Amino acid sequence: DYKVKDISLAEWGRKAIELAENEMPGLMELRREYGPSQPLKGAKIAGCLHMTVQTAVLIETLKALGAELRWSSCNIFSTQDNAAAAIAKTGVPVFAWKGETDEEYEWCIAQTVKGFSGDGLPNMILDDGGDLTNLVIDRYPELVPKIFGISEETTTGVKNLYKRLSKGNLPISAINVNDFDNLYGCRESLVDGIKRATDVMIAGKTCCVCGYGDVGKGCAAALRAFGARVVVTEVDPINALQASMEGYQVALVEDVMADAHIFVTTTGNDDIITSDHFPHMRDDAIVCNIGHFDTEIQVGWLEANAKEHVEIKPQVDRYTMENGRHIILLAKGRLVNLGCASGHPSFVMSNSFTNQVLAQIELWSNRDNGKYPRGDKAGVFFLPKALDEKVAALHLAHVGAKLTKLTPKQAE
Amino acid sequence: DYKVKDISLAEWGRKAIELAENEMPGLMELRREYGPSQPLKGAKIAGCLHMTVQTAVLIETLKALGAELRWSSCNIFSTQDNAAAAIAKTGVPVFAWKGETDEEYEWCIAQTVKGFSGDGLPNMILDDGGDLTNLVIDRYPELVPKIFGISEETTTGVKNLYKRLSKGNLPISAINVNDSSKFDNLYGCRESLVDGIKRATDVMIAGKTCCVCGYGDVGKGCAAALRAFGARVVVTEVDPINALQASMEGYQVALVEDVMADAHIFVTTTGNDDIITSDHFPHMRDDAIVCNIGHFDTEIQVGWLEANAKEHVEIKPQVDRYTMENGRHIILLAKGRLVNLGCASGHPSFVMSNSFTNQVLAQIELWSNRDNGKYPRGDKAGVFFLPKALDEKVAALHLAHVGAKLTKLTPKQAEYIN
Amino acid sequence: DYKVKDISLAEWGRKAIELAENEMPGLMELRREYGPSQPLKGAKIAGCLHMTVQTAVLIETLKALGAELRWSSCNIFSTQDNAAAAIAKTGVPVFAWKGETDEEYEWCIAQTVKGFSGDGLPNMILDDGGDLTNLVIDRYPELVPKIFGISEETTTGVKNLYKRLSKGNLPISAINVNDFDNLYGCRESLVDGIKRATDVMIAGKTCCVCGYGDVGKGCAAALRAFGARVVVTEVDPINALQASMEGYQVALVEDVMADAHIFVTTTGNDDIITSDHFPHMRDDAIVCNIGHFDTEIQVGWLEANAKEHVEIKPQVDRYTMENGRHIILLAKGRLVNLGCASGHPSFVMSNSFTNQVLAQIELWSNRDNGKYPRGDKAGVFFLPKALDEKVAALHLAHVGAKLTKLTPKQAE
Amino acid sequence: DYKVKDISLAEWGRKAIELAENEMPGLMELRREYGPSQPLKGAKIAGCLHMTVQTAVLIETLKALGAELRWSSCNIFSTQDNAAAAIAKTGVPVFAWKGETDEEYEWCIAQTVKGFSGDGLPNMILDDGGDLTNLVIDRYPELVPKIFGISEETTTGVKNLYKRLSKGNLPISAINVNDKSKFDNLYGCRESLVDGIKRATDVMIAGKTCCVCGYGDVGKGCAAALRAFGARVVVTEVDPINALQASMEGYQVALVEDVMADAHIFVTTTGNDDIITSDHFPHMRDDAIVCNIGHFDTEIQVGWLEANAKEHVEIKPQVDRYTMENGRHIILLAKGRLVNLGCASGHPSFVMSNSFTNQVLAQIELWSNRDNGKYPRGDKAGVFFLPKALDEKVAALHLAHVGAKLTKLTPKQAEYINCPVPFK
Ligand SMILES: NC(=O)c1ccc[n+]([C@@H]2O[C@H](COP(=O)([O-])OP(=O)(O)OC[C@H]3O[C@@H](n4cnc5c(N)ncnc54)[C@H](O)[C@@H]3O)[C@@H](O)[C@H]2O)c1
Ligand SMILES: NC(=O)c1ccc[n+]([C@@H]2O[C@H](COP(=O)([O-])OP(=O)(O)OC[C@H]3O[C@@H](n4cnc5c(N)ncnc54)[C@H](O)[C@@H]3O)[C@@H](O)[C@H]2O)c1
Ligand SMILES: NC(=O)c1ccc[n+]([C@@H]2O[C@H](COP(=O)([O-])OP(=O)(O)OC[C@H]3O[C@@H](n4cnc5c(N)ncnc54)[C@H](O)[C@@H]3O)[C@@H](O)[C@H]2O)c1
Ligand SMILES: NC(=O)c1ccc[n+]([C@@H]2O[C@H](COP(=O)([O-])OP(=O)(O)OC[C@H]3O[C@@H](n4cnc5c(N)ncnc54)[C@H](O)[C@@H]3O)[C@@H](O)[C@H]2O)c1
Ligand SMILES: Nc1ncnc2c1ncn2[C@@H]1O[C@H](CO)[C@@H](O)[C@H]1O
Ligand SMILES: Nc1ncnc2c1ncn2[C@@H]1O[C@H](CO)[C@@H](O)[C@H]1O
Ligand SMILES: Nc1ncnc2c1ncn2[C@@H]1O[C@H](CO)[C@@H](O)[C@H]1O
Ligand SMILES: Nc1ncnc2c1ncn2[C@@H]1O[C@H](CO)[C@@H](O)[C@H]1O
Repeated sequence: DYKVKDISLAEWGRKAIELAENEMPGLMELRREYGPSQPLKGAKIAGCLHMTVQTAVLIETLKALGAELRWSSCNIFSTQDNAAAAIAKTGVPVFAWKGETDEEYEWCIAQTVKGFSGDGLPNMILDDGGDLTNLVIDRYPELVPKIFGISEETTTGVKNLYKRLSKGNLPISAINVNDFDNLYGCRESLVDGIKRATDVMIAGKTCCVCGYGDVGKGCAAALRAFGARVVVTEVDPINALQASMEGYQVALVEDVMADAHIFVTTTGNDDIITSDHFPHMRDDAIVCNIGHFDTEIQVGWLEANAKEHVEIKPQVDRYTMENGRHIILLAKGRLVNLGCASGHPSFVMSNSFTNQVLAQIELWSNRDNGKYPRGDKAGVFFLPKALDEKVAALHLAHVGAKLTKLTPKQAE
Repeated sequence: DYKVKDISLAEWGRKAIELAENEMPGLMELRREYGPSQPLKGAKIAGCLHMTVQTAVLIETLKALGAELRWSSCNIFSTQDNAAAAIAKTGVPVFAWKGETDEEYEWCIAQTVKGFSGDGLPNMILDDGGDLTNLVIDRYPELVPKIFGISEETTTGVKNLYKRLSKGNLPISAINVNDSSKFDNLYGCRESLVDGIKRATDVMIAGKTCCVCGYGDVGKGCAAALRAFGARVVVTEVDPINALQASMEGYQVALVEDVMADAHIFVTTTGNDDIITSDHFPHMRDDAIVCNIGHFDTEIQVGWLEANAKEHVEIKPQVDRYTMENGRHIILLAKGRLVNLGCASGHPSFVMSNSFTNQVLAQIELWSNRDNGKYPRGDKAGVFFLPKALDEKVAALHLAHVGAKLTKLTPKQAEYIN
Repeated sequence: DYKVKDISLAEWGRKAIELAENEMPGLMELRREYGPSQPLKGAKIAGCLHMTVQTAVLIETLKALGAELRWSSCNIFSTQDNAAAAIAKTGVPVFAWKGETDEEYEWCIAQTVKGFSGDGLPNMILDDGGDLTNLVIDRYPELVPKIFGISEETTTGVKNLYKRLSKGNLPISAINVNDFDNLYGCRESLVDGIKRATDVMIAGKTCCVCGYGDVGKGCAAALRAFGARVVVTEVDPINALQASMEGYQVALVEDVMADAHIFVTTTGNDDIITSDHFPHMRDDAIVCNIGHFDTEIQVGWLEANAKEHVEIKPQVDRYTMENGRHIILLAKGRLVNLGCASGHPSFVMSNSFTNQVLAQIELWSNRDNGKYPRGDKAGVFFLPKALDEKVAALHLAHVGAKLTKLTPKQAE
Repeated sequence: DYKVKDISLAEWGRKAIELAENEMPGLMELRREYGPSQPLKGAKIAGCLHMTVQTAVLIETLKALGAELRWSSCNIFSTQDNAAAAIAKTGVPVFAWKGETDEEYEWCIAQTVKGFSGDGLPNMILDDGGDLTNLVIDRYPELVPKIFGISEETTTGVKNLYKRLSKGNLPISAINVNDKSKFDNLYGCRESLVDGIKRATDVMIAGKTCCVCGYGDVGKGCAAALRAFGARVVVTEVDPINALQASMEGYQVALVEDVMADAHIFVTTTGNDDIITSDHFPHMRDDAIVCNIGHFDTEIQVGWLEANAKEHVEIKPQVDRYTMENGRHIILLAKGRLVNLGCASGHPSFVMSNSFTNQVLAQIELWSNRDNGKYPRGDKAGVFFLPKALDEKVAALHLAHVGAKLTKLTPKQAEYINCPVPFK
């Protein structure tokens, strides 16, 4: 009752998972604190989130708290096969491998919304990006009354929730967990992706980072840390001013398309790098995306219009254009940190995932309350604000950070 | 109808103000856009904010939109005398000079609460730190019902608004301009902290160990500034979120006791009392530098220090050297008053343009909604943020200066971003 | 007449090499400029230097100029098997694979000092770290008078040359090529190696960087950029003062050994991380070396005293001590950038490799006029200072750097 | 026997000097170690070096070691009047004030070249820029045979010596102290560049575009300073090596004319003339700030700016605003003279301690070897560096102040580096 690339990678995955646990004290602490009470006993969680070593620790936290889970990846190139095998070996139903086709992707999510114990139906959703949420609401309406809550990981997913809400298409309440982890995360995993794919030198290069939210900020800091000159693009005046204040030129993509060695899309929006840009790119320009959906880059156009295509090695594709110059595309435009490397490290993921677990507890344990209503009163909510202090404190010992104590006088 | 140190500094103040104007396109654009409609005609603003070159651009912006003003500074050591004189010369009543006594300070704020046209009473408050807000509510109860609104500049001022509200002591509605700090507080301090320390002491930053107390936007800027020059910064915090942030930024997070013997420089940024104490001074290395950049000097136990030192020498104004029983020295900046304004010129005018543009839009907002119950007087009185569309407006006004070019969304892109 | 791991990796290695050529304008310009004149015709170069994609470009540059070459790697873990294969395929004798044993390592170097055309002997040495130099001098006395020069890449190798000279044991003249590129290289490749090995988060960590020469400076800057707190150790007061001026605490290994998450040795010296340190290290502390020799870390002691060992994957080993805690060792203490990632990237390797080619021309072409004496008068020399300018100039267009012209009046 | 602005600034001067002392352990330790033996007893030193608080500590170190000194500043706008006053009040002949005229500047130097005990003549030169060196050689040839050595502080002065030498015009031997430069220049400018700009103008660095011309140690420090505060720096260079370094550090390398219309701030650091010219001023954006941190003001064509501006306003001393014919303004700092010293206090004490400690060791070295020909007078004269091992000695003196703990090599480790228990 699983489908993965190679069950024999399980032993390697288990060792890697053991290393991540030691980097994920938030998750390990929730097991110690909540294990005895089993606050997720009864929960049947359909999960759609990149099947990584980090996610494996999230799954075993939810399981240790009593949940039953069925799992798939939310991207065709993000699964870490050793992690998926490590989880599959333990008997958790998981349907994930690195390098899925579109139809295999859709097949995998569908395996997670049936096959549980009892009537075989999920009662909880854990998503990021919003593919499992959209699949259930739009293609399993009979499931909709069965689901007590959604927890959502990422900006793109959160925007999908409000999109649905505004026009009466959200029948299940959600907890927004996405709302600087993604700044610090991309600060280390963007260049990891790029280097594993190309080994290219960052120092001395001109780079074009499109967008300057938390993800752009982190990407821009990462490249600049290594001696790249970063040019930023933005549609928002607030973020553009912040980029200038941080020492970056803010320009149009067209202003730099002929000089940039590297292009990185962070917008969460479509058609950022287009047919109007590719013909003008310098020889062997590197093109990649770190936004949730690959459509930030017109990959379709690029493949259809190149005179020649060579695969350097998986997720590194080199295209020869009519003009004779080359373009290097990473992970076919899919999120480059997970596509070409390992995504965000454990320590930062511990923050986000500790909230994921808390969001699942909060929705499950209030399923009959009208606190998170189903149907027409359904909304999008935040975790109670005291939990942000809870999560943060759980990570201080690991870094040796020692907190000062207010005196009675100071508190008041 | 004013009191400043020296009216002859007016011409120099005027030239500095003209340079500031060129660095404050937000304020200069408000004059262009709103001059015609005189939206503040009838407003009588009592202002209590550091009387600097930057504040003069603010005053003359409010004046150009039709307001009547009386002004004081919100700190005894923050006034720039040339800017105060330039304003006095124009006929705006201003009561401010660098180096006021506590009594002169209180006198100055009292001058802003009378002497207008008509009944002579203010109808609006623009405040920084809350001294004038407290003065009106606590000492002028007859005046309270004539004040249509407060705009507050700073974090501690905002903290004071909520504390008041929670005790049933806030009868006037306020707009929170500090949180409308992402900019003012971080970018501002990142440049003005070391400027203050340098003008005061000429000390090298590289090689030093610095203790930065607190890690909000103010502490983040300060720490970034000392770090950039090659200092090793140790951060202290009571809040786990902020402490994790500091550690993610490469800083050791520790107690003041952990570094008190090693730190060349101590900077308090908490907005709280008793950060650097009697428990700390006796253990500091020779010529350790102590300063504060939070709103009130009581972050440092200045009183205890002055009382317990064996000798005191004034190196130059706002730079004081204390010899302890140790035989060792401590250098104190601006008697613990905000060091950037006390020893240098505070935040540069570019970033002040952001906070002051907001300040003006807030006075406009509160003033024009006079008869609305949108900003209730009496029992329903609250703290409000500026309407959110204005944050984009303000940012946009500062982009041309920096040569920042915005991308235009296509119709399809615009549809699917809203 | 070669020995590599897998010849079928050649096609992949060739694509990698083609991408590197584009990032190495120095070497490609030498081919264009010196191709016609064949300045190395007759030279028979025994080469001992990390068999990487970058080195493959160097090998082909030397061959394009007329050299005959036989190659080995100067480290058991640094070879990139795709690069070794692509070179082997062309018919250049190379004896290198990732994961050599010591006997295999020695055998590989033996293969490069015999088997050329004519009498089968080399007449030129290209070295990285001194091993090939030491082999010829100490174990091949008959060969010594046949070698017309040595060029040496690295600090450790340069110190070995001056040591030999001072004892009268240098019978062959050398060009010191080592003498910032190591700073820029390590700043990008130290973290690349740590991350490919462990996927650990850098932000929030305490790191102990031993040594503050160009390598240490780059390592510290890398770790600091990702938000680590770096403590530096030094024996030289000049380097120690620089580290303080750059914002780093300078302390002893024993001052931080209990708290450091990562240890990085950069000294070029032995016994930096010892039996006096391992037992006090926190759980899952990461220990790695980026200096030329592994003996900076007491790996033999660690392995002999660990109560448990687990290979997480090749070149990542976790040791359980008697105290119950774990130590993570990267590449068995061998240079971590090369052993766990790909080493310095192409662009920066182009600087020193352009100089290697030039040193080799210089030595070879002046082999008879006594400019570089053999025997008693042998010395260590530098390239003429005007070549430093020429090499740098070849790399400016790639980064879009526009040089200002002095006016005639400014020149004087 | 002195000429300063205002002897009543002596009290302030002295307090500041005492604080500087605490920041200058190199000089303070040399006082302690060489005091008893009086190595400079007999030395008569003509000094020409910015008359700052830092220099005062240097002066008093030299006197504490037995020297007679006569001092002038090496720049018109760099004297700190409180420091000069404190020095004069001790009875050391000093001729220096902030804001000297050219004529007064030369007069000041002339006063240092006579008036000692005995025949009233100097036998040593401590220089910064080469002005005093050039006066003695070109204008006092009867004095050349009397001078036992020159110690030179700065890059420009060192260029001046090599230039002289190559034309047979160096008859006194010099110690190159500048090559110090790894420290003084980079770390010093990194803090003092922006200090000068801000004291002058209070301008925000964040968000600005800056043109930094040259990328030697000074340009590197100036670029790092501006970038730290969030400015975007464009670097200009004539040397491919430096240009590649700037590029590997994340800076665009371009021509002045590529960024002259966009730049808010211009900083010249080349040590060369005619960097910012009549070709640039007319295209500058409104209130562009132009300054120089290189030794001579002629990097910027100030003569031209002043003669061609339609309006001039002195904002305050050393801050001058010019209205061009196009109606736009240009803000010039310290009339193009070194901005860190001209508009602020120069490099801070701690870093000057390294440079000045070398200065003292250079004077001891030249003086104590005067009758043995190690440093030849006459046609055999040349430029030398300090003994190699003094570098480590100087650096080690400054480690305690910053709390840096040195690792001690074991005997086995010293064998391997092949060094004593000098290192590099
Ligand atoms: N790969 C990862 O590990 C990772 C991590 C977090 C988030 N994400 C995804 O990355 C994306 C960005 O996340 P975020 O939190 O920064 O979102 P964000 O919305 O805060 O940032 C996007 C920014 O892009 C700007 N933008 C939109 N269209 C643009 C265009 N036409 N040109 C230039 N700028 C444009 C917007 O103004 C906005 O400031 C989202 O899709 C999110 O789901 C990925
Ligand atoms: N000088 C200026 O130009 C300037 C500019 C902006 C704000 N301010 C003032 O600076 C102060 C701080 O502003 P902010 O926006 O950063 O406020 P903030 O509330 O966001 O930051 C203060 C931080 O200090 C911490 N803290 C509180 N007590 C502490 C203690 N005893 N020890 C260690 N940490 C402690 C809190 O956790 C908090 O993170 C306020 O007084 C504000 O008005 C001054
Ligand atoms: N892995 C790579 O890609 C790479 C690149 C260049 C150089 N290297 C090698 O790295 C090593 C360092 O190179 P470098 O150029 O920085 O040389 P370096 O000699 O300039 O730096 C070594 C530093 O370590 C210090 N040191 C020596 N022993 C010490 C000890 N016991 N404790 C603390 N500090 C000590 C020295 O004082 C010196 O400052 C050499 O072995 C060199 O060949 C490796
Ligand atoms: N103000 C101070 O405290 C201070 C401190 C140290 C040195 N200095 C002075 O600063 C100047 C520079 O010192 P440095 O040590 O950096 O010298 P340097 O010679 O090492 O650097 C100057 C750089 O400028 C470049 N350059 C020359 N002409 C150029 C031009 N036309 N356009 C662009 N680049 C050009 C050169 O290639 C060189 O790299 C000297 O005059 C020195 O004496 C001042
Ligand atoms: N290593 C990882 N494992 C699982 N999810 C990750 C990892 N790195 C990033 N992500 C998540 O992917 C989401 C975008 O799809 C981001 O919000 C981010 O949290
Ligand atoms: N130059 C300045 N002029 C006026 N107000 C300033 C200046 N610099 C800082 N401030 C304000 O002082 C407040 C703290 O009292 C901060 O909110 C900050 O905005
Ligand atoms: N990718 C690489 N290919 C070949 N040599 C490298 C590479 N990266 C680093 N090196 C060299 O290894 C030497 C240390 O033995 C360093 O001086 C460095 O130049
Ligand atoms: N505070 C200072 N006192 C004296 N000289 C200084 C000071 N700051 C910089 N300088 C020197 O000015 C010389 C250039 O004229 C530089 O070599 C620099 O060392």
